[PDB]
Amino acid sequence: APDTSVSNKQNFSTDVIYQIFTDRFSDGNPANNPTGAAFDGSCTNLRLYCGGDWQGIINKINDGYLTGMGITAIWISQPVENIYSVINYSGVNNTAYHGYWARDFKKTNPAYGTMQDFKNLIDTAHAHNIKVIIDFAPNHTSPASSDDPSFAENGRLYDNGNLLGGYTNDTQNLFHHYGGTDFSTIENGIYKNLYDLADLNHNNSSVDVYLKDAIKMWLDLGVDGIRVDAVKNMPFGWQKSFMATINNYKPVFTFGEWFLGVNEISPEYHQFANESGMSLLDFRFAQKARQVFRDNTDNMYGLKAMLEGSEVDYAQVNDQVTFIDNHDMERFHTSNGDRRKLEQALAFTLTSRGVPAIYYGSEQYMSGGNDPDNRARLPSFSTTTTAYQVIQKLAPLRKSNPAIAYGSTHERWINNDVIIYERKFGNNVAVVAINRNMNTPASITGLVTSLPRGSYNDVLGGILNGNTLTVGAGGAASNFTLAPGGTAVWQYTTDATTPIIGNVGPMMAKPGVTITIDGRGFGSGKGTVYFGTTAVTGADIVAWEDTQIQVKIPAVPGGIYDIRVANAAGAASNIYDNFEVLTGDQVTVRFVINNATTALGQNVFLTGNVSELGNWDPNNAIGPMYNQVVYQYPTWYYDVSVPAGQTIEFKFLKKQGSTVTWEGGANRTFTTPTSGTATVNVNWQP
Amino acid sequence: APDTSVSNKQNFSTDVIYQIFTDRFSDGNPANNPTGAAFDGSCTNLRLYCGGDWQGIINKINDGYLTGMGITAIWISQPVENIYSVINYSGVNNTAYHGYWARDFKKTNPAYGTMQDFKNLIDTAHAHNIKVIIDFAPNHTSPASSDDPSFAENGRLYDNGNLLGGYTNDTQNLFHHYGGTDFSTIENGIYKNLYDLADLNHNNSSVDVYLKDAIKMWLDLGVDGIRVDAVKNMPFGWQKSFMATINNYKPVFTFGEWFLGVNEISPEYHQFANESGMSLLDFRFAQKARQVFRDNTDNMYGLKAMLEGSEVDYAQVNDQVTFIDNHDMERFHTSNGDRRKLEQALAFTLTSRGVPAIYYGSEQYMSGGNDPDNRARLPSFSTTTTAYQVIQKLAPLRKSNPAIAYGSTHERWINNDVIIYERKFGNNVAVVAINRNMNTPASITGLVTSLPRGSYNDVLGGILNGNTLTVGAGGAASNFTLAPGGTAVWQYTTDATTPIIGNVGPMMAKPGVTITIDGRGFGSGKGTVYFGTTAVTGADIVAWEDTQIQVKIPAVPGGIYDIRVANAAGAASNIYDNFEVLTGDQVTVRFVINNATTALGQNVFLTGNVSELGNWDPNNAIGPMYNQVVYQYPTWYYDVSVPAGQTIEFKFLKKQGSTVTWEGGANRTFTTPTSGTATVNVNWQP
Ligand SMILES: [Ca+2]
Ligand SMILES: [Ca+2]
Ligand SMILES: [Ca+2]
Ligand SMILES: [Ca+2]
Repeated sequence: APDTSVSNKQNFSTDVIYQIFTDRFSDGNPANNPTGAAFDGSCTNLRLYCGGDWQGIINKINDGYLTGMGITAIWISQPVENIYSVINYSGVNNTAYHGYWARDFKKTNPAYGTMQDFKNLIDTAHAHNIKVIIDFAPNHTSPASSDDPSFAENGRLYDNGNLLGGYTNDTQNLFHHYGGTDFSTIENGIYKNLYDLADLNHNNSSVDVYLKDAIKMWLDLGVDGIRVDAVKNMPFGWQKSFMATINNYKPVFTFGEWFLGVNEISPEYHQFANESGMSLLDFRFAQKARQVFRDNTDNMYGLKAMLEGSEVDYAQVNDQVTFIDNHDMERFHTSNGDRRKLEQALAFTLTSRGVPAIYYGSEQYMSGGNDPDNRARLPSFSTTTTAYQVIQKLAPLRKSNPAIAYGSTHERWINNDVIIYERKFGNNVAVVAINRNMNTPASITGLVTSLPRGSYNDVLGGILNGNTLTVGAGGAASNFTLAPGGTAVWQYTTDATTPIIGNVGPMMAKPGVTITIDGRGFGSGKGTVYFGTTAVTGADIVAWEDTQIQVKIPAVPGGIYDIRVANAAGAASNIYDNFEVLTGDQVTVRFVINNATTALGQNVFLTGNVSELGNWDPNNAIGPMYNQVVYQYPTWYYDVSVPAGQTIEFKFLKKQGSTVTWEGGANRTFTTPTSGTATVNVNWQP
Repeated sequence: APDTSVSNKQNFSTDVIYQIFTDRFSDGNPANNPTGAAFDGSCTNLRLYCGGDWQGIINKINDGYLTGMGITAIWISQPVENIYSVINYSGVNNTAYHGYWARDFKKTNPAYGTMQDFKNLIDTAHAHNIKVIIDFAPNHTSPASSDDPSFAENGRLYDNGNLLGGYTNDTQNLFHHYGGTDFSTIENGIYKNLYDLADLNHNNSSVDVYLKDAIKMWLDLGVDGIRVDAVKNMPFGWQKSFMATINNYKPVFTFGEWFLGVNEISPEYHQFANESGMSLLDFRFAQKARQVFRDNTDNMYGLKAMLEGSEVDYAQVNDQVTFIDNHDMERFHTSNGDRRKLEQALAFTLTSRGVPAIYYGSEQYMSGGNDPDNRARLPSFSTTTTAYQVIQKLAPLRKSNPAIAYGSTHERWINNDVIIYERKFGNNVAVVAINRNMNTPASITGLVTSLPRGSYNDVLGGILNGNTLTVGAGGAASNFTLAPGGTAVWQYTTDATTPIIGNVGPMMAKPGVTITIDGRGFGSGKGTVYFGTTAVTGADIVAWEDTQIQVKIPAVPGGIYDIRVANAAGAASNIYDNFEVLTGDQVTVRFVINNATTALGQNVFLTGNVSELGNWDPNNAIGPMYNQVVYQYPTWYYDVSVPAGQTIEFKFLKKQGSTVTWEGGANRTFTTPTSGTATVNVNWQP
C-alpha cells in the first residue's frame, strides 16, 4: 500500500492529527449522558461531563467538518471505563470527563459509547481515511485513599467486570504504597503517587500481563496509534517491555508525554525518545514556537537554533508529534492577541518536520488559561474561519509533498522577525516564508532555493498575505517585499529516481516482525534491504512499491543496526540508523543489589551478555540504578527489560566518571521468566 | 603517519599553499640568469626574465620567510625546459619566464635550475615540512606557426634532448592542425589551438606515452602535487586515463584550472571535478568572495548561497583549492584601497573548507591588474605586515583543528554585511565572524553556537579588531558588538571517540593500489574498511592510526563504491561516497560512428560492458559524442578512457531525452591496446 494510506499504522508524518477531548466536542447521543451531579449540559462547569461522545465524532467525520479541514488522524480521550464518582475537591465537584481515572482497561467508558460505538468510530474514520489514536494511561487507576476506603471508588481495578483489587487492603500489592511524589527526583516521581491517583505496581505479574493483555485488545479493535500518558512517571525498563509487546504483536505509532517547561532541554527526555521504542510529544518545538510566535520572548534565531538542534538530538525527528498548544497549556490564542499569530503558528507547524497535532477548537480561535479552562466545549463548527482555511490548504500537502512529510529543514533567509526555510526530499521541495512582525514589511533580497525556474503560486492563495515567487536560473528568486504578518508557502514535486528512506516503523522489534519503510524512489521491482550488511530479499520482503516496502527483520544478533534499501537496479538509499533488533520477547526483571557502597558521584550499573544489557560494555551499562524509594542505599534497584525465557549472564559495576569497578567473582547467571515479572536480589561480590 | 604529515601526498585539506611564480620571487643564483634580450634584472618589463629561481625559494625556506608565515605547501611554475626564443608580438618582446611554453618535459628549465637544484628544493622543502606542487601543462608545447617555421622554435617537442617533431611538417601527426579556437563550444576549444600555442594531439600514441612517462619521472623526483593547466581544453577521456596513470602508479593530489567568470556556474565544470579523478581550483568560491569582500557587487547572503550550494555540487568539497586571486586575475588589493579588505578575505579563505592557496606577495599588499601586471617581483620580505600575521595565526589551525581542515560549514548569524559561520567535525568547532562594513559596528544578539560554555579569546589576538566570546548554556553567546571591519575566530577541540572520515585520496584507482583515508577517531588498532559490503582487514590495511589509515583497494568489480571505516570495537564512521574502482589500467580509445543521423536534439552515445562505459545503462552512457571538428556529422567521435588490454563489448545508442534508440545487431567487440591509443571507426547498425 503507499506510505500515505490510512492502513499505514506505523508512521504518521504524512498525517495531520486533530486532538479531541471527546466530552467537549459533540454530543451525538444524549441517551448516554451521565445524570445528576456528574453532568452539566450547559458546559459552564468545566470539571463535569458536558455529554460529547463517539457518535458526535462520527457525525463530524460524516458531514465533512473534519475531512474538509484535511485532518487525517483523530486523537481521542482514553476509551476505557472510568470511575463513576463525583469527587468534591475543596467544594468543586469533579468527574472523570477526561478519561484519565480508569477502573477497567478492558471495557469502554459508557458516556463516550459502547464497544459497538467504538467499532463504528474505527470503521467510519477508516472509511474516510482517518487514523484513530487513543490515549492509554497505564501508570494509575483513579483517586484513592487507603486510609479512607469510602473515598471515590478506592482506586479499584477490574478485569472485564471482575474485581482484581482496591487500594485499601492491597495484600496482592497491585499498587505502590510509598506516599505521594514531591517531584524532586525522577525515581521519586516513578514509585510515589501522582497527587492522589492510585499508582499501579508494574512489578506485580498480574498488573504486568493485565496491562499488556488490555493493550492487545484495543489493537485488536483496530486502533492506529497510542498516546501514552505519564511516561516520566513509569519505570523506563517496564515501558520498553510494554513497547516490545505492542511491536512484536501489532506495531502501531506510539508516542508519550514528557512535559518540558519553557527553556528546558533535558538529556533524559532525548534519551527516552531515542531508546524507549516510542516517540514523544515535541515540547521543545512547542515551547520555542510559543516564545517566537505568541509571547515574543525569543526571535527567529531561537527558532532556527531549535530546528537545527533538534534534527540532531532526536535520532528519529520525523516521529516527534509537534503542536503549539494542547490540554497541558494555556491555549495559544489570547484575548488581546492578534489572530494572525495563531494562523502563522499553525502554518509553521503544518509545514514543519514531525507529525503535526492541532488541539480541537484552534480553528475557531478558542482562548482559555490552564486546566480546565483550555477544555471548554468548542463553540462553533464554522467552516469559514481563516484558521480553518489555512489547515484546509496546508494539511493535504503532507500527503502530496514528501519534502513536507520527510524532508530536511534548511534556513535560506533570516533576520529577527523573518524566517524563510526550505524542506527537501530528493527532488521535492517546499519553501515557506513568514514575517512575524505585524507592522513592518520585510525586504527580501538574495534568496536562493532548490526550486526550478518558474512562477510559484502561494499554496495559501494570499489569505495570509503571501505572494507569488518568481524563480530564475539556479534557484535564485526575484526580490520581493514580504507583507507585515505575511506567510507564503511555495512547492515543487517530482519522482525520485534514487531510493530515499523518510521514516521506518516500528524501530525496535525481534526477528520475524514486519517493519514498514517509507520514502520515495524504491521502484516497482523488489530490491534488497540491508540490516547492517545482512541482505534480505525475496520472500522476506512481504511488500515493495515506490513509496513503501514491508520487510521481515532477519535473524541477526540483538543490537542496533543501520537500515539501507537498494532498488532493483542496485542503487542504494541513505542510511536510516538506530534500529534496535531485540534478542526476543521481553520481560521486565527488577535487579536488587545490597551492600554496594559508593563515593560521591559514583553509582551502580548493570551489564551482561545480551544487547538489552549492553553486551558487557560499561559505556552501555544499565543505570544508574535507584536507591531511595523501593529500597534504600546501600541497596540499589532497577527495572530492566530483558529477553524472556533465557539464561543471561551479568555483573554489576560502579562508575565514577571514567573509572569502572567491576564486582569480583564469577559472572552471575539468571534464567528469565517467559511472561510476568521477576526479582533478582543479590549482594555485592568484592 | 598522521594526516598532517608532510608525507601525506594525497590530501591537502590540512595545508596552506603558497603559489609562487618562480621568476618573480627570489634570484638565489644570478649565474643561471638568461642574458641579453631575454633578461631584465630590474624586472620592470614584466614579460622578460627577472632572474628568480629554485635556489631563491630554498633561501626563503631556510631564512624563515616562508616557514614563519605558517605555509605548508608551495606551488611553483612548470619545472620543464621551455623554449629559448624572445618572441616579438607587436614590438613587445616576450619570453617563457612563466614556464608555459614547454620544449622538453623530461629536462629542467635551466633559468630555474638544474635537476640537482630541483632535488635540493624537494629535500629542503620536505625537511621543513613543506609539500611541493608543480604546474604541468600537457595541452601544448609553445608559440608556433606552421606557415612560418622560423617563428619562435616552431613549437618543437624533444624527448630528453631527442627531437620528436615540430609544428611545420608534422608528418607523424603530433599536433592538431585544425586552426584556432574561437571558444564557441567545449569541442571547439579542445581540438583547435588556443591562441598560437601548438596543440598536442593526445590521440597520437607517441605523445600519449611520452606525457605519461614524463609525469611519472617528476613523481619519481618526489613532487607532492600537480596543478594541471587548461583542463577544459583537452579531452575528458584522455585526462581520465592520465589521472589513472598517476593514481595507479604514485597517487598525488592533482587539481586543474577551469576558469569561471563572475556569476558563472557551469555544470560541466562540476561534472569534471566530480568525475575526472582530479579536483579543481575553486573559481566559484573565488569569484563570489571577490564580489563580497572586494568589489561589493553582492552581499553576505550571496556568500551564504555559494557556501551552501557548493557543498552539495562538489562531491568532494574538501579537495577544491580556494583562493581570492591568482595569476589570471587582477590582484585583490587595489592601489590605495583598504588593506582590511585583503586581510578579511585572507582570514575567510584560511578558515573555509577546501585547500587554501595564497598568491605570492598577497602578504606584502601587492596590487596590479591583469597579466603581466599581476606578476611583478615580490617587493619586500617583511615579516611584520598584518597580512603576514593573519596567515601566521590562522594557517596552523588547519593542522591543529580538524573542524577547519574537514568540517561542515554552517551559517549561524547573518545580515547583508556580517556573516558568522561555524566549522564542525566531531566535537571540534571553529566559529568565525566577519563584519565587512568598515564604518558600522554590528550588535550580535542571538548567536547560538556548538562551543561549550566558557569564554573564548579570538585566535587572531584582536589584530583584526576581534573580541572574546562568552558562551553560556546551550552554546548561546552573550550579546556583543563586532567592530567595523571586525574579524574574530574562536575554537574548541577535543579528541573524537568514534571514527569520522574527513578526506580520501585518491578517489579513482584499480584494485591493489593503496588509498589514504584521513579523519579522526580511527583508533590505534586495525579495524575494518568497507568498500561497499566488502570488508577489508588485516594485511590489506597497510597502516592504521587514529588520524590516518592506508588500505589496498579489494579486487571488486569496477564501479563506484561507498567507503566506511569501523574501528576495532565496531563503531562505524560516516559514509564517504563516489569512490571509483577502475576495471584496470586505462588507455584512451577514439570511437567513431558514421552515418548516425539524428533528430531535434537526439544525440549519439556509447555504452558497453565495463564500468568505464556505463555497464550498458543508457543513463550512464558516454556522450553526447562530438561531430564538428575532427569528424563531421553524421559521423560522431569521442575519446574515452577504457580498461587496457581486454575485449570490450559495446554498442552505440541515440537518446531523444528519455527515448533510447539502440543499434541493432550483435554487440561490437574490440580488444583494447595495453598502452597507447587506438581508434574504432564503425557505421550505424539499424
Ligand atoms: Ca452523550
Ligand atoms: Ca508510577
Ligand atoms: Ca637566477
Ligand atoms: Ca587541446
